[PDB]
Amino acid sequence: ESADLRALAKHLYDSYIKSFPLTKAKARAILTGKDKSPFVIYDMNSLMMGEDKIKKEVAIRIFQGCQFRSVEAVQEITEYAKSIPGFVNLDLNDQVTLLKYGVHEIIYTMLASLMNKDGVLISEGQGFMTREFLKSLRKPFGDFMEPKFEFAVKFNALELDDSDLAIFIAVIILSGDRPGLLNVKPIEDIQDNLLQALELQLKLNHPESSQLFAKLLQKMTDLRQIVTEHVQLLQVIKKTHPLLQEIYK
Amino acid sequence: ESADLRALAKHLYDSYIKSFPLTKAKARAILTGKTTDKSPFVIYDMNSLMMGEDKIKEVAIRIFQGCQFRSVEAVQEITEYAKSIPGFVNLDLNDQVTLLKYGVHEIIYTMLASLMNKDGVLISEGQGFMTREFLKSLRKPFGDFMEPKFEFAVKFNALELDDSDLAIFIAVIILSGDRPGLLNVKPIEDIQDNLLQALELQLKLNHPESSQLFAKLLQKMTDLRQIVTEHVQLLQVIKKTETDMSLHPLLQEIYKD
Repeated sequence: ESADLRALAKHLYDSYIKSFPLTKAKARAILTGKDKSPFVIYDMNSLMMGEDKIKKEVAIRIFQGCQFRSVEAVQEITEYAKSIPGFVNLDLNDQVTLLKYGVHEIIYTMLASLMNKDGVLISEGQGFMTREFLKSLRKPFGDFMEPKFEFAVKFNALELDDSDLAIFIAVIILSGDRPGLLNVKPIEDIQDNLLQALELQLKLNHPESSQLFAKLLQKMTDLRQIVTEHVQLLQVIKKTHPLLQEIYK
Repeated sequence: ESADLRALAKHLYDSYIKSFPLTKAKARAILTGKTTDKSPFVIYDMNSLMMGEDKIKEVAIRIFQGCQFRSVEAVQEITEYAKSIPGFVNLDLNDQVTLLKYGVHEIIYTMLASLMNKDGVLISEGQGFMTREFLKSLRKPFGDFMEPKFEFAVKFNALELDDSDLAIFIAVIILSGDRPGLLNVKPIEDIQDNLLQALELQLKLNHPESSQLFAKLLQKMTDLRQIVTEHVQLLQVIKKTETDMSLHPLLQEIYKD
């Protein structure tokens, strides 16, 4: 019943809005942008001044922060997943499994919302870090962001919005291919529903955008590549406080 | 609204099950004999201790190290759980470190009671059971190292809490505003306020008969603190008597105060 679907969509959206503080509309507005400009971090002095005004070696602290941020996001995402109908009824191991392998894909999805071709919003919108400043950092820290920027420019050309992204995100989480899943069938049963809901959503929200659905699903490919590429970079950083380390694992 | 507090209770219980492999429900099933496949090997003496190693350098020292490596793991499990507490992850990163630093031993001894009866304590993910008397036998200063924990457990287990209750209790312990050296007390207190309210409701619904369970549970926090202090004291003794015993940096970091 397109109406069963319409309800799923709305619910996921409302859950999305509750779960994630900085949304795409909000991010867009600040980028474009509607109120107070964000503090702009375009080099080392700006960074130093930024930090004195707002919330060791520089390159490392920025790479670590990106971690604190990804940990935050894991919890937001994890809370969002629990709003997805069916999710909490799956085998607990499988919920853990679904999150474990899906979070990074969703982090980069959502981080596109905060990126344009020149920088990326940070500190929940208070700062803006330039692409060129991040690219400047000494190796291997000059490269970590750059594949996210190239994905984000492509992904943002879809001009998806928050209501679309809410459903896409849920589709990701419910991937029945994740390794180690105990009971794939309810996962795919839900995803299949999420897919119908996303498909109908994009037909109604972008009636002019031919095969947007398919195009968005094709981007999943780009996302996995990015994540795979990042764990690869990460092992290399493993070649560069006990308790704080435990937090980021 | 109560409804929110219930949502939060369920979320925490769920994380707790995910974060902690040996729940109280599993430990009691092993302890009470709801088992044919779940039965533990019992160590009540040196001889039995040796047989135990078979199917699971002085003894006392060994037993103590194992206890510290298990504690180091538990630090990890609790840290994992901690990240699940709504708001925790958002707090200043230094405060997050502080709350864990001062919370983890309290939590450790809370969750240990789960694994204890008056006779002894489960070990090795519950495949073994080390009697209280054996642990008491050990050469000084180790002989007394567990005893205060047993005494607390015997008393705390008298509350008959289950995993869904401890999940919230533990949360409350972590999000303590009073902890020393905290940068932003307010955002911590607000979270604890919630958790306390979640806890109160949870005990009311789960234990409708149990009058003032909430207060009695909160009072227990007092004996927890004291266990931790005595333990810290005993550790300073052991580090001095045994110059050849190594204490994990994590734990050494935590004991710094």
